[PDB]
Order: sequence, then structure tokens, then C-alpha cells
Amino acid sequence: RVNSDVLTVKPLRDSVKQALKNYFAQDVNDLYELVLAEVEQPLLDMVMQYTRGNATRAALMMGINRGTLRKKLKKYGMN
Amino acid sequence: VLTVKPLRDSVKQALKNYFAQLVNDLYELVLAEVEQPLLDMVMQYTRGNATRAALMMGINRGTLRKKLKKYGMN
Repeated sequence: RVNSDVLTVKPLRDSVKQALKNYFAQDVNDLYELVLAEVEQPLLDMVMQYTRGNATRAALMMGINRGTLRKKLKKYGMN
Repeated sequence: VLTVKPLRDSVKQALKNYFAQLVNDLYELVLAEVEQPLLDMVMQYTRGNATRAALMMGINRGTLRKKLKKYGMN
């Protein structure tokens, strides 16, 4: 049913659901971007700490190329 | 807007726990754990109406149905 259960905070998906439930409880036209930004930022931050700042190693671990990683970091002013 | 307090703090903690347990698919791995529940919640909110769900998410209907298919939710 679900891809993996290695991300736990108690799956991370449950935290996403609760956040959305509380979000809906309080019109929208950018919910995907809203969520994507909220998840990419901490992901990039944690991956860069794990690879001690090595951008190539972070891209490899993420499964994306260096240019894509640079673009994302840039987007969040993490460059 | 997304809190549990902000959602990003839960993402960060989950990644800390995961790394301590240790890869070349971390992005898709995380995206799958976040997209599936988002798709579940929005489809639930709109009672399974793809047009309304896509409009709320800011993506076209074609992209929504592709994601749903990707995760075998269709």
C-alpha cells in the first residue's frame, strides 16, 4: 500500500495527514507547492549536513543530478 | 499553515532518525512518503473529485491522475 516505513518521527505520512487535516480545518489553489516547499527545505538541509556540505555526494544520495540539487537549494535561499 | 510545530520539523526529525539507522533514492523515497498522504487527504476532502482536487493542488488534472496512478491509488 505504501512505498516505505523507514521515515518515522509513527510514520512521517501521519504527520503530513495531521498537518493537512488541521490545514483544511482552518479556497486554495497551490496546495501541492505549499507542501513540496515545506518538505524539500528540511530534506535539503538534512542531506547537506549528512554529506558535510558535499554537493555531489548529496545529489547522489538523493538520486538527482548536481544541477537539480543546486536549483532547489537556490530556490530556498540555501545557496 | 502546515503544522502538527511546523511540519518541516517532523520531516527533519524523521530524516535524523533514518540517517542514524543507515542510498541513492532519498528524494523519491521522501516524495513518496509525502505525496501519497497529500493525494489521500485531498481526494478525501473533495470526495474523490479529481478536477476539484487538482484545482486545489494547483496542478492540472492530467498530472493528478498520473500521480494517483504512480502510487497505485487509482
